[PDB]
Amino acid sequence: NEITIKDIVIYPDAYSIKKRGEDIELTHREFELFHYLSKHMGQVMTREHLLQTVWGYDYFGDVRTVDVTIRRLREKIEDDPSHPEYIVTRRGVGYFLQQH
Repeated sequence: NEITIKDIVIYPDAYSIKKRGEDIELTHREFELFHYLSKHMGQVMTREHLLQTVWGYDYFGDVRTVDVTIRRLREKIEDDPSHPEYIVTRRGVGYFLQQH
């Protein structure tokens, strides 16, 4: 069931989100990553952890695929992706979902 963070509402059944009431097109993988983060609000996740968790344990592609997906998520959901208010980098560690 549905999870609210600031302007954004997550609909796990629908694999989609709305921000200020408006649909944002997310890929399955983008949604799964954002949804995973949102189940663990304010906890820093390493790229390696996010890779195996969201891409699956058999997935050994380059770990930068996590960074590429987070960038796409930021472009889609952030008012200003250079100052993210949802998905925040902890430098040299990982990413987390920054709740209010």
